[PDB]
This record gives sequence, structure tokens and C-alpha cells, in this order.
Amino acid sequence: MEMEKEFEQIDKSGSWAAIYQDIRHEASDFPCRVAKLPKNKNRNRYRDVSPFDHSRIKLHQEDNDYINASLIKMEEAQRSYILTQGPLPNTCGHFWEMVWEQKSRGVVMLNRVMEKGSLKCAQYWPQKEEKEMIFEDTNLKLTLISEDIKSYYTVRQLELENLTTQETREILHFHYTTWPDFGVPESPASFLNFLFKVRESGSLSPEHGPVVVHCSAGIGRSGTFCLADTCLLLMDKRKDPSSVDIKKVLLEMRKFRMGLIQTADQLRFSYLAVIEGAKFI
Ligand SMILES: [Cl-]
Ligand SMILES: [Cl-]
Ligand SMILES: [Cl-]
Ligand SMILES: [Cl-]
Ligand SMILES: [Cl-]
Ligand SMILES: [Cl-]
Ligand SMILES: [Cl-]
Ligand SMILES: [Cl-]
Ligand SMILES: [Cl-]
Repeated sequence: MEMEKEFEQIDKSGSWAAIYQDIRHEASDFPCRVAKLPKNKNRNRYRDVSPFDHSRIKLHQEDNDYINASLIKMEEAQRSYILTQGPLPNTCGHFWEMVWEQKSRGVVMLNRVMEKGSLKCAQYWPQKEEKEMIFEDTNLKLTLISEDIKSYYTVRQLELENLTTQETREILHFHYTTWPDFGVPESPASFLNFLFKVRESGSLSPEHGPVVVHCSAGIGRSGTFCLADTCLLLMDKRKDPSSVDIKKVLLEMRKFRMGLIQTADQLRFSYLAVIEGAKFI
């Protein structure tokens, strides 16, 4: 509405880089003491990307409680997300332990396991029904039950079993497989369609634990996903939907995890997706 006006003005004046640097300058700075402990060195994919102490997810088993994951609790929008890095070869057991303990129903993945020929994420789920995965450190079993492969995303039905109790849960794995190798998508149409499939699945419902969202570092594409979803919720809720200030929403989210939205292009894309998604809804 007025957001498109703001959008057109920022585009005309060429000042995406300036707004984005404003956001980085104003962003919260909280301690990450646990993440920086020497014993957690091999639990972090990027030494530059750490969860704050106050919002980090704690693992419940009797062992190091640390995972590079953050609870983003958006109070006005009434939605929570867990943003986490792409699991490492030694943290896949921790990752699925977190899904179990936080009672998540959905996992949202926004990268390919390899992009531009570099690994962005471990192969943390089974690709073949008959070759399940067992995480012996956290005593979990993970089985591919079925998958629905579409042109721009794949949804998988995963069965997660707590081998200690033999309880099982169905986990929906929403994998956006078509984010460009460089830059952001030209159009937000398929990203938005993906978002709405996630919403339609029930995975974002408050009857479940928070959805787990990740890319490689869990702040860039992941940030775009949560930012767009939250702003669209706020535009549906508020009496004056044009009062939704994307920059303020993103600063609120950065109180919970550093670095959300890593480039001015990703900031522009977030505006574009919220503008188009609002029109849709
Ligand atoms: Cl230590
Ligand atoms: Cl992949
Ligand atoms: Cl890896
Ligand atoms: Cl399709
Ligand atoms: Cl980018
Ligand atoms: Cl929703
Ligand atoms: Cl990524
Ligand atoms: Cl706002
Ligand atoms: Cl940043």
C-alpha cells in the first residue's frame, strides 16, 4: 500500500545499501558467551555467526547443551521460529534432538546441500526409505516415509523415533530447492508459494513447537523467510496494515539472533515478497 510507495522511493533514490547499513548499526548486541566457549568450537559452522545466550536453544540430554540455534519469539505477530545453521557432520544428532525436545512439526530448509560446488549443510535426513538414519549420540532414528518432489520445492514426510521411549512423530520437511546461486530471486512468486505451502501444512500453528528454519548460517535466507512471514501476519492483524514497518520488524527479530538478512539485496527482496504476498492475501 504505502509500503509500495516507500519501496518505489527507495528504488528511485538507490538507497537500499544505506537503509541496510542503518539496520546493521542499530542492531542489538548481546553476549554469546556459551557459543564462544572452547568446547563448542566444532559445533559452529561459521565462527562469525553465533546465538545469543539469552535466546539460544538448550539441548536437554546429560551432555553439553549447546546447539547453534536461536528462539525468535515475535510477540505481536504471535509466532515463534527456531533459526539454526545448516547441521554439521557432528551435530545432526543434536539437530534432531532439538526438533524432538522443542516439539517442532516442520523443518524449513532454504539451500541445497551443495551450492556452487561447496557444501552448505550436512546430509542430515535419509534420501532412501530403506536406509534410515540412527543418531547414536542422541538415541534417535529417522526414516524417510515419502516425498513429494515439485519443480521449486520438495516436501518430505519423515518419521522421527525416540529410540529410548519408542515414541514416533511425523515431521514435515519443507525444502526450497531453487534459491539462486547468487543474489536473490528475480520474483518472489515461488518463495511466497513455498511460504503458503508451509502455512497450509499446519507446521506454523501454535499447537506445535516452533518451526525449525535453516539455510547454511541460519540468518540470511532464513531471515528472509521469517521476516516475510511475520510482516504478512502483522499486515493481516493490524487495523492499519500500512503501519507495518519492515525495518522495525527486522530490528525486533535481531534482538533474538544476530545478522538476520545478510545483504541489501535480501532486504530489498523481503520488501518485494511482503508487498506481493500482501496483495495475494
Ligand atoms: Cl570450554
Ligand atoms: Cl539438496
Ligand atoms: Cl557440512
Ligand atoms: Cl511444480
Ligand atoms: Cl544476496
Ligand atoms: Cl499462517
Ligand atoms: Cl544459505
Ligand atoms: Cl511495525
Ligand atoms: Cl549484519
